[PDB]
Amino acid sequence: SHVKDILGLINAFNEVKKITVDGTTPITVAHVAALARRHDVKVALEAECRARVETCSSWVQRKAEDGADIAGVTTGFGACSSRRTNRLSELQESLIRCLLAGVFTDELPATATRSAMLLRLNSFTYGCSGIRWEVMEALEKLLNSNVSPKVPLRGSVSDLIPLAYIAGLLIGKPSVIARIGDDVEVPAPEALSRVGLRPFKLQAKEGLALVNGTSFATAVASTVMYDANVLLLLVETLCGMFCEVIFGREEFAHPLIHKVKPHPGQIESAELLEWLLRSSPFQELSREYYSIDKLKKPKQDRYALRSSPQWLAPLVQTIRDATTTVETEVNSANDNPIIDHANDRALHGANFQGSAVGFYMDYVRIAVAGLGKLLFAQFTELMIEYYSNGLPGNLSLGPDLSVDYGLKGLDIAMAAYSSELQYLANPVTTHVHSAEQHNQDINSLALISARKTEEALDILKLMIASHLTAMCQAVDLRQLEEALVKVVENVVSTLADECGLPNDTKARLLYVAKAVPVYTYLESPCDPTLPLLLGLKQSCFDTILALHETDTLVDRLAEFEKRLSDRLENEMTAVRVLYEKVRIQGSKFLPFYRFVREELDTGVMSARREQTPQEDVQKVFDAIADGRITVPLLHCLQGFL
Amino acid sequence: SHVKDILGLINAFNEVKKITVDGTTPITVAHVAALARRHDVKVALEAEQCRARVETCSSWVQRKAEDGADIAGVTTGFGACSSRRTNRLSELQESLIRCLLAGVFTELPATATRSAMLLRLNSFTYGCSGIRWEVMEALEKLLNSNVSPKVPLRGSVSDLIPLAYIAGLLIGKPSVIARIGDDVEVPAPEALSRVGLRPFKLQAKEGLALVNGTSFATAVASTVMYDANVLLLLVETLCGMFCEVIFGREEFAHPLIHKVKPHPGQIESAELLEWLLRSSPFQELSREYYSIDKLKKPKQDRYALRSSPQWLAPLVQTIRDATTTVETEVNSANDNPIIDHANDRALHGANFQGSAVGFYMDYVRIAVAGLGKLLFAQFTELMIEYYSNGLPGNLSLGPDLSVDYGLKGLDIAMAAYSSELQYLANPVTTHVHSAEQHNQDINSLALISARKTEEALDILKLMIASHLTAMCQAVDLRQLEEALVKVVENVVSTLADECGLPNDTKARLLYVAKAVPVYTYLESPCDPTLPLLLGLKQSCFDTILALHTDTLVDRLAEFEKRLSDRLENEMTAVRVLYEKVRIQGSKFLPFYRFVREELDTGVMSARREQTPQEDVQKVFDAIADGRITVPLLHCLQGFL
Amino acid sequence: SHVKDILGLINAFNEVKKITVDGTTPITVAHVAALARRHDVKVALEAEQCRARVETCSSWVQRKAEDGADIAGVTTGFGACSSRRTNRLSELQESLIRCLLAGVFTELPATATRSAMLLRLNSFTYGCSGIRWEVMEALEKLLNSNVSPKVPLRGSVSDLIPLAYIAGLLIGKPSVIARIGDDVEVPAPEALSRVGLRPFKLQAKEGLALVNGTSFATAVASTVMYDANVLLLLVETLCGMFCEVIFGREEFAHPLIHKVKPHPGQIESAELLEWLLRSSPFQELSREYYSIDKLKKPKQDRYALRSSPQWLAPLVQTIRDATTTVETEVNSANDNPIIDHANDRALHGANFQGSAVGFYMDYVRIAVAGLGKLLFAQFTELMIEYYSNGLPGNLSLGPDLSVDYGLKGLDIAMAAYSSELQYLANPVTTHVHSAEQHNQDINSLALISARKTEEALDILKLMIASHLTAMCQAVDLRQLEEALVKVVENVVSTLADECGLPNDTKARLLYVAKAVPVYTYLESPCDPTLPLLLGLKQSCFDTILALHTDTLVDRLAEFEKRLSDRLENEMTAVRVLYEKVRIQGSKFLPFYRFVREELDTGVMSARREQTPQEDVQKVFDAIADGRITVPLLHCLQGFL
Ligand SMILES: *N[C@@H](c1ccccc1)C(F)(F)C(=O)O
Ligand SMILES: *N[C@@H](c1ccccc1)C(F)(F)C(=O)O
Ligand SMILES: *N[C@@H](c1ccccc1)C(F)(F)C(=O)O
Repeated sequence: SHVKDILGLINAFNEVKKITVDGTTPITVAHVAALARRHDVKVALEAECRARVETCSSWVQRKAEDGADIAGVTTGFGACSSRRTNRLSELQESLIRCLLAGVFTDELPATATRSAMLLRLNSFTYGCSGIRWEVMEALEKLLNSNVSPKVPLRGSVSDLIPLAYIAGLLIGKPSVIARIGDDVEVPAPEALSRVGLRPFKLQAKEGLALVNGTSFATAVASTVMYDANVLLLLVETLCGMFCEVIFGREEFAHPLIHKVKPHPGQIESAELLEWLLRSSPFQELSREYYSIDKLKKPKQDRYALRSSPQWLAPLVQTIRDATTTVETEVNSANDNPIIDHANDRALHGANFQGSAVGFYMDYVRIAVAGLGKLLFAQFTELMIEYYSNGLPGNLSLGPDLSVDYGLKGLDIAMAAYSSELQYLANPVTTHVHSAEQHNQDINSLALISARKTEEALDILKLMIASHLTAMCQAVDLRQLEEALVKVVENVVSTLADECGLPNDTKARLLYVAKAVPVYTYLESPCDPTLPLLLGLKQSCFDTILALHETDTLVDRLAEFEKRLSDRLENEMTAVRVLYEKVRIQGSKFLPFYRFVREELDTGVMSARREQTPQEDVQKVFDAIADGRITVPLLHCLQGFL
Repeated sequence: SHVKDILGLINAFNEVKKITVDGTTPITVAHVAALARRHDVKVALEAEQCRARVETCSSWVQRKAEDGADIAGVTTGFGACSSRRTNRLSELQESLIRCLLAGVFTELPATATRSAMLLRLNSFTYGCSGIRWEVMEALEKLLNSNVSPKVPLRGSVSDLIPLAYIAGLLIGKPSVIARIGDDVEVPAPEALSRVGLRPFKLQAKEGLALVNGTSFATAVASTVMYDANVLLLLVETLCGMFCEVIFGREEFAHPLIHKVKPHPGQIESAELLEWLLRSSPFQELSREYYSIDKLKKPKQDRYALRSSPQWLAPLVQTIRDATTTVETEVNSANDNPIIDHANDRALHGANFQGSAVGFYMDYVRIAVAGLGKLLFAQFTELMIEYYSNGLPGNLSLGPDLSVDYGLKGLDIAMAAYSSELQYLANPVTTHVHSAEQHNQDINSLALISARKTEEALDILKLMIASHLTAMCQAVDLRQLEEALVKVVENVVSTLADECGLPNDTKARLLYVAKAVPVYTYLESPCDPTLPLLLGLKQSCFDTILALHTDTLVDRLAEFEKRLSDRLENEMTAVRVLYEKVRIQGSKFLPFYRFVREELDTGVMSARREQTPQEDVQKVFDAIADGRITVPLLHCLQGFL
Repeated sequence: SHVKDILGLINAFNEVKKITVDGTTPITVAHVAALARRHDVKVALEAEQCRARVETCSSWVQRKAEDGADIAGVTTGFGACSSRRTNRLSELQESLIRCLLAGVFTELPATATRSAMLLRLNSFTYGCSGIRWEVMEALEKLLNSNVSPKVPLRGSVSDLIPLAYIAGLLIGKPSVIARIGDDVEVPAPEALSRVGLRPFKLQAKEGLALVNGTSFATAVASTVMYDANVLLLLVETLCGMFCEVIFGREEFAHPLIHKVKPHPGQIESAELLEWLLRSSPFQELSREYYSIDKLKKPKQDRYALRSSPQWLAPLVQTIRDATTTVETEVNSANDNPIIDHANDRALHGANFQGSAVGFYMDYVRIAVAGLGKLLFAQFTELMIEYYSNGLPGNLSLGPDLSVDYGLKGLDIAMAAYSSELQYLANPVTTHVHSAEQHNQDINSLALISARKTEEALDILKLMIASHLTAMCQAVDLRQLEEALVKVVENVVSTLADECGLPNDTKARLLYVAKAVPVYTYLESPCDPTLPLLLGLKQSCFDTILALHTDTLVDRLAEFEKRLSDRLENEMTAVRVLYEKVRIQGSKFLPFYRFVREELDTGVMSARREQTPQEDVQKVFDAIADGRITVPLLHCLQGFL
């Protein structure tokens, strides 16, 4: 299952200490994200591939000096390949001068730049580039010392310009500013000095080897894919939590439905959902709910739940397939020419072309928009009492609703999030311009597309934060609902006894107490115009007709109504105040609820809780953003398969 | 390789005579396309494999419904109205169809409608729907007799409305119009009567079972995917023909380049291209071209060729992966509720949701726009003399270029095609509205997206037809080029002898004859301002300096004189002969022969009265109708 | 107001008999639409006005060209080939047409082609083109004889290729096919023969003059803009009908709201709605409805109604501004070079560039998607009982809702329509490719854009047809609702008397009869679990408490029981009578009368055999063919 694979990715991300870089061991997107996000993670360039790098650089320098005809080595660049030259080093310097052509408006973050440095280093290990081993050592040292050039955001059609800043750092260009850690910014020569390095003088092919790759597009794509995997699993998992709070019917996940429409992501998402819901105490409450006035309640849930495995299917498949493609790029010799020293030739192709990554970034962004739409639809149902099977509008606890609009602010924001996400999911690859003196008449735009997919995932994180916050609110509301109905049942049962009401009467009144949704009268339980009293009055008329001594019965019914308005509200208030100052304990989602409520220190939202929706959602968003959210996720999924 | 898989689809499409429909044998996109496109193809619904499970299921449903089992859309209302119950089993199903006959004629083609009928029939064979066997037999007979309802284009969010027209035909609704073949349209009851059927009276679940599927989206997606596979292979293949006519360097396809960046589609497209170009006689002309004035010509080709395997990789993978997804949908019980009669349950889910198809239709449309951009970039290079390595601008033969703008009209149209294609490739699935009393708060829009991808492929067909036409033109221009240079060399060599020029002078003049691109002076070979005489004059001045006289000057003046007597006539003669060879040893011979001989065309010029339209129409028609697969399969004979 | 301007356009469309083409009188979008759609409308080319300047100009060009003047595309090659000079004046023009007959049939409708012919003729009247007057006479004759070439859909980046087919017809190219009326297709030479014309022999500049224009993009844009104006006014107007049936509060249109946020389209749409709603019998019912249980009902309407003027503002302004721009293009010399014969120069520019039209087609398509979203929002509200203030879900009459899903099918199609419309409204102009040997490195794509906006308007027409059909259903439901509540009140009143209930009891019971929405219990009025009996039970218990006996209880039990004697029977009788009033005093009467009486429809239900398709088709056809303007103009009589 993809679920196992994604669990493996999260474990790899957490557990890795050293990234082995050797030209044979694959680097995964979890490795890239770990390097970028955990500075205790170190690169270990393992020589055992040094010999082949050396053979390659020796071949290049010798052949170039002998006058071999090799594009971008003894010839001009791009559309200028007709021009030949024996000025081997000057050719390489002229390239970097030409490409230091970005403008600061905004910049690629250090996370992306360090990731790109890793990916360039990795490419060099295959022994096809002709770069000196010493330059590779320097990259390893820069990576492990938290040094990176400041790189302008735009200019790549995929990654000459941004890679030129890494080259600029290595050759000690004074105009190139380098970061060391979070605040220090110094010119390149002093950055090199601070970490015990000296500037390189570029030899044959070395300028081109440094800039002629897909490292920035693929770096961003790697963290994008790591995040898309984690957030996909989170969304699939939270569909079960939605089913719990909305009073869904877990049958939507039945294996036979999916066996007969066997898209792999459809089968796998449902398999997870069936397992999450199998022993659910909330599904027990759901069954009890639909057995009361069965024929007045929907037979099936709305699509945002019942259709979730069908919806998720292409999203799972897209994200998993795109992960394979990005990792193939990470572990490639993206460079040109490709030096085949074993056969004494330089091969002229286009491995710098980032089209595999670019197209898949467009697809993943559409899939991400699909995930956001699922979240938006679920959230919408949860906010509307007509669709939420007993929950109050806006998940407002009240009881005074005139001064408690609940999660209405979050609801409005969810629409804004989904709307921007759908806009972002238009493709970038459809916008190919004929570029660079018409030499680059197809080009991938892969870094641009990866950047837009990253922006989409940022919005998805916000939507997940909100949805999880709303579902924790709904857990509290469902627990309080159960406690409140029992209080109402007990008060009605005991007052029927006290007032000496007949059994026909007692049975009718208890039915009303069980059947009427408590959140419809919580605001003023003894209001004669609200559903509890309306139900009770209807039943009182019916019992009088059924039993038709009349005057003594009426006497006792009037007394019942009097004592109800003296005690009911007080008992309902007490249980609520107690709750503010259980089913979730038996649920697979207990780790999420516990994390949000206890670990992040939050509570049921109301006019009495002084923290803002911002303050609460911020805590959840921060935990999604920094990866702490994977702890409850892995706890929740323990034992699955 | 995907190449063998696609060849397999093509052979299946052409070879199938009967489509077996039995609940276990898979239907591929080739089977769907063959049914749609070849009326000789018949459906064979196999009773022995599946009648028993179908009958068990319908009996179960009718018995449970009559006993008051609570089953959504069977004893309850539809969609947002599932909370209402009823024992009016038939009337409930009638009311559904009445409600859904809601399209407007401002239609879906018969190909798509018959494909959808096939797909609905297939869904029923899994024994989860509750429909009667007799209705399935009626669908088979309608399919085999070329009877299908006229269906409105729009209304589906994925396929209640369009499927209701098939239901409408089955129950003999007078407002539903049915085609019988190409020439007859009659009301539904008359159609049933003409093929010996009577209208069905809907039983429990049967109206819902007929409409609650993904049949139209998946029907369109199936022919879309068949076409996308064929056109993909054609585009990949034609990258090799482009290399041949543009004077490319075949090294771009070297397997080591792709071994070190091993996207499967990159490896596999390069593998095909290496094989197509191996020992090519055109690649031999290319080598010679780059050996002449070597240091003044590009070391590498432009991206439209050199970067082609890298570009193709995601496009190959998208199209092959979408094919798998669409075929899983074709072979699924797309219906709800799903009847597990063996365990006495009606299972409530959403197999009517066409999301797997819809999302993949969005992706394929992006991939098709990628294929179009590749074609546009190659065609652009081919039209511009600065980028075509000796070819004339617009592939104009002339010789009089003032009255021959060649393929400039096709070039303009290629920009228009690519532009519209890029626009079409925006996603449909990003436009989900919360629909049907907010019950359908996610919905796939799969049929809309499939229709847009279908529109995109129509345009790609146009682009391939033009590109292939242009490359046949370029084949003729390269062959004429080789013949012309030999004539110029012969005339120069024999006039050098005749005029008694030194061996030094003879050699210099022959180099110019070899080096100057003939298309730069074909218009007026002896014009002193054009590159032939310009090179000759330069060489004549140098030779006077190297030998320094009065008689040498006399002889060189006699050479120039005699050149203007002889050269143009001999060049005209060889061109005229050509209009009234390397391609014979090229793997692309079957394409050139198909376009020139079988479709009856010729090198384009002011002397050929057929318009670019007339020539491209023939090629486009052969792409549209499948004839193009013959030269394609011939071309690839022996590959792997 | 833009309202008066649109009424002006409609009147012109209907009343024009002859289009005057004279080089000074403007042609509007109503004129283009009328020529395209009304064949009795004839072109009148006026010689006295512009023949002299035409003849002066064609004489200047022929003389200058024959004398060797250097003029692009006249004595030089075309586009990227302008450096090539020639004295082959006629053959240069022939070579252009040959090169541009490059479209493929996979076609533009005759309406668009004939509109394009009108527009090319118009451009020629400015006397800047050099075309012969006789060619202009031939276009007038072809137009008036209903002869037009068959033109391929694609190939223009804006309109050389499609215009080449008009040129092909005029010069009698055999490969060009011509329509004569609805039924006849012949080769171009026979078409000319039948109208007494002979093939033209192109003189200097004339091939270019025929093709170097924006005629097709602008022809499509003209009918698009005419339709956008009519449909805009229809949507605005129908917002008032929506208010009436939804029980809106007309105060949203109050002039002060819009004076303080004075976007011209906001003020003018609100001004119309204020006037439409001012003496409304439905707004009277609305106010009565909100006076009953006032504090339990919304203070404000939802945005689809209350925010309509603010929403409409940019859409009105976009559509009106685009009309101006399109008309400027219709009335322009879109040609190149521009001959200034009076100053003896040929001016080299780019008036063939259709960028003004292209960009505005993108904007209008965005505005059309805005209008579609407004209709979708209103339709959605109307289908959902929680949002419709007493109307039944799906506007189902029932009474048995288990077999009446009302307009659910139409609701689903409205989501499908809006979804596709939002997708279409992505821009085309963002997809400029560098075209035609990189000569056309900016190009407008105006025809492609115009075509997409036309497709969006087709969808908007379907949405308006559905929305108007739904609102007529709602009118019937509101009128029936008022009649039904009166029946319930009378039954309750008389039974309360007959059972000898106290006056206080009678008054409480009557309040329930008035306050409970009748559509919540119409299905089974005496059902003890539905809201009528629930309210009566509560009231009966409260009476017992208030007066706290055995005779009171006996009489209350009799009241309840006798309710099932008469109530359902009288409610059935009044409904059945209705099936076989407020709208008579409403400004929307003409629409209701048009849909019900003129189109022959009725309140939708399980008893009415017509399908939703059959009903919506009639409304759609009337929108499409312009009949809908009759009730629109009647509705608006007396406005300002
Ligand atoms: N990627 C190409 C390039 C183009 C412009 C400037 C620098 C480099 C390349 F020419 F170097 C190549 O390897 O194809
Ligand atoms: N697909 C659903 C439907 C909705 C509206 C009209 C007809 C059918 C369904 F309700 F039938 C379902 O199976 O969920
Ligand atoms: N619009 C130009 C053109 C380009 C290619 C073929 C025909 C015409 C033009 F060159 F004619 C011009 O007027 O700029």
